[PDB]
Amino acid sequence: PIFLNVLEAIEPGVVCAGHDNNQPDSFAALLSSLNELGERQLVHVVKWAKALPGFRNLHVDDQMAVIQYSLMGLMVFAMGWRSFTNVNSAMLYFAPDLVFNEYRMHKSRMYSQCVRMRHLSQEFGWLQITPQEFLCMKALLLFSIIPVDGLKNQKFFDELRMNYIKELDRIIACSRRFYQLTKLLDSVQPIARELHQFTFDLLIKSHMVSVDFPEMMAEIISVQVPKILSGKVKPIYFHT
Ligand SMILES: C[C@](O)(CS(=O)(=O)c1ccc(F)cc1)C(=O)Nc1ccc(C#N)c(C(F)(F)F)c1
Repeated sequence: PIFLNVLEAIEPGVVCAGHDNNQPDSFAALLSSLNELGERQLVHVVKWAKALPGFRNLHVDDQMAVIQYSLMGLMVFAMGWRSFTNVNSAMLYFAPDLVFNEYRMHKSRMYSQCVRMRHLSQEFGWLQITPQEFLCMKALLLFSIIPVDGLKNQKFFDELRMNYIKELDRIIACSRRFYQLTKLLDSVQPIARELHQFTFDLLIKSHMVSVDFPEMMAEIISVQVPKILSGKVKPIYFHT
């Protein structure tokens, strides 16, 4: 199992947010730590992605664009999984120092999005998703959102996507399963778009609510995320 060996080997380790758990859950505090956490996870997602089989086949500009467009979905999917295996989806395990209970979910003003994510997290139990299926599905999420007008070398992207779908189909090797797993993958995207909308809004009013964005995250939110929210960049859904 060469392919699964590689996915297992490259899987990021623990990322902490740096959150002060002695201060009171304030909107500004929770969100400033979520933004810092997003930057810390991006650093790891970049190194992960670049070690993936075949990823370096993509044009270099397309490499970074694909990582940026898919970052939210990747983080959501992985956090659903951490939640499942750590706390059985009782709470959202964003990081070991940033675990959300209902109260946090309300205080962050992301309650509706958090309930979806915990629902996704519960799915990993309701479907009995294996670690190996989780890893294949996560690698496919990286190849699941692109500009409607295509990437710079779109044939190379299509080839990669095709092969990652095949690897997922093998690991399954039943048609029920593939249907379920592709439906679960599709369910990530509406959640990512809700988070994207929330994040962009927060950046625009960030001065007046006293939330800090790291530079890298501010640049992505102002350059890349609007392309998604304006419909230039859209997810690849399996269904509908
Ligand atoms: C609100 C925000 O802080 C915005 S952000 O992280 O700056 C961000 C900005 C741009 C993106 F394309 C994705 C994420 C955020 O979504 N953070 C965040 C951090 C960690 C994790 C995890 N795990 C998640 C979530 F995906 F799980 F929601 C979300």
